[PDB]
Amino acid sequence: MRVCVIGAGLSGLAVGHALKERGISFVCLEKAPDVGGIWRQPGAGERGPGYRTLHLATAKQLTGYADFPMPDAYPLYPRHSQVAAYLRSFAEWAGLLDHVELRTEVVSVRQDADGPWTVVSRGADGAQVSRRFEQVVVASGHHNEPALPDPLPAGADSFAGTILHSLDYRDGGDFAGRRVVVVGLGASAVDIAADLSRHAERTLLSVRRGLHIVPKQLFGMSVDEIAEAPWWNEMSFDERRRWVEQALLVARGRLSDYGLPEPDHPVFSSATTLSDEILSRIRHGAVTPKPAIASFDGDRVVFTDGTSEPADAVVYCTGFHMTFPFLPAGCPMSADGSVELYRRVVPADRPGLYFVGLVRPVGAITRLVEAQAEWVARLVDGAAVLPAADQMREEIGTYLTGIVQRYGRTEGASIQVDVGPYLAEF
Ligand SMILES: Cc1cc2nc3c(=O)[nH]c(=O)nc-3n(C[C@H](O)[C@H](O)[C@H](O)COP(=O)(O)OP(=O)(O)OC[C@H]3O[C@@H](n4cnc5c(N)ncnc54)[C@H](O)[C@@H]3O)c2cc1C
Ligand SMILES: NC(=O)c1ccc[n+]([C@@H]2O[C@H](COP(=O)([O-])OP(=O)(O)OC[C@H]3O[C@@H](n4cnc5c(N)ncnc54)[C@H](OP(=O)(O)O)[C@@H]3O)[C@@H](O)[C@H]2O)c1
Ligand SMILES: CC(C)=CCc1ccc2c(C[C@H](N)C(=O)O)c[nH]c2c1
Repeated sequence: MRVCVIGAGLSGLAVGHALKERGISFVCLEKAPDVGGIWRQPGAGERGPGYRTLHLATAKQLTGYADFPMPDAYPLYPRHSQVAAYLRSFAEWAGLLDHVELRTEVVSVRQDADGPWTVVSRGADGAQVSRRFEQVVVASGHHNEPALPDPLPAGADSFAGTILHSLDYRDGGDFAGRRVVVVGLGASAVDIAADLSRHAERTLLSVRRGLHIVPKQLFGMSVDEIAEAPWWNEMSFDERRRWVEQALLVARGRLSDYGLPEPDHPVFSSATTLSDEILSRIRHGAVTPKPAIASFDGDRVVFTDGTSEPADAVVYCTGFHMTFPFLPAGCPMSADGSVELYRRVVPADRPGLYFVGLVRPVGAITRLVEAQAEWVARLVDGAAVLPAADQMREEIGTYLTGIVQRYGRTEGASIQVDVGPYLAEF
């Protein structure tokens, strides 16, 4: 009655925990058959951003809910199945499933002239129902629409094999004894390459720009555990930038020595894929570096340096787009399309709406959504207030004009945050 929470991933869950602790009535509508978000999908063969080999890249203690520790036998990087089974164990403990409508997908959301909102949801019977609520929190994710390159390289329609996106990938056992291209240097790209490097007769990583490849451990310490140590927070922003450069060199060496393009920017300048595996697959011959796909010649793939190779599939690890279709009116958007959310959560012109988890931090997202949830729980029953709308559009203007001095102009920088100072204001 009081709050519709869209989505039962890691964030929607932290939301209900906040509202329930406080006394607010709410429901959680999710389209999937259970709770968990993306972490439910590969353990169930469902089409999604993940794959049957995915693990956490962040330390378990820094990633679990601070009131519900993970099972002590979990390793530092649990498998996607361990994670999903843990997220349902919180919903059971914290007391929330009676509020959760599974297999119920939200289709429409519109603000009514008098203040409440009208949510239309389609369920399992493929049918429809309209409802009214006081407030609404969006917790749907930002990895839902895949971003293919525009355009495809010439001749893609006369290709012998299949062309697919990382969202369609599950296991390489489906590419056993075939020959595959992987497009991208992202988090999914190196993971799927390394998986295909043990099933396909031959795997190739096509790359157009260089990113800094970093292992998930320096001095036995996870990269995000290093982040919290005080001697790291003791160093300056140029001291630690080099501390890292020196260490990387000792651990892996230089990237052009593996056949890979040098990034055109120092560390922290928008580039870090984490992987314990990808370089060693290259030094073992299991994956071969290529330079950008230029045309589809029949059953072969022509690249930009003139080389060519027989291939039966191309898996595109090119990322995702941020879309909210149940919001007829466009979601937090500006002119150039930068996100405009006061403190990365609240719209300025739409009382009663909130977005949780639309933030990209360095490391675990959890303590960030926890603060977002706890604050929003006090803005719903009045224990918390907001600035006037003008004064709110100024904080946003300050956040944006200042993030161009760090990543310059691009597309997904508008939700980039520093875990340290962000959580200090909650
Ligand atoms: C490949 C990948 C690897 C990651 N690795 C890490 C990592 O190692 N460490 C880390 O800390 N973070 C990691 N993250 C980030 C973070 O853990 C995830 O974004 C996390 O799942 C956040 O969950 P969420 O609730 O924000 O969103 P989601 O997981 O997307 O959950 C949102 C839910 O909304 C539901 N939904 C969507 N639309 C509707 C609708 N219209 N009606 C009803 N329900 C709807 C979906 O079914 C989904 O369950 C990773 C992200 C990705 C994509
Ligand atoms: N858990 C983690 O470790 C982690 C880390 C960072 C982000 N994430 C989140 O999780 C998501 C999963 O990462 P991801 O690997 O799927 O996405 P990603 O990090 O955005 O990877 C995209 C890759 O595709 C390339 N690419 C994009 N458009 C291209 C084009 N038109 N032609 C050629 N190459 C192109 C990019 O190189 P270019 O630079 O040339 O575009 C880049 O190498 C990310 O989108 C992000 O939201 C997770
Ligand atoms: C050593 C140093 C350069 C590490 C830099 C770094 C490490 C991890 C991430 C992530 C992953 C996180 N799991 C998420 O996307 O939610 C996003 N950006 C990152 C930057």
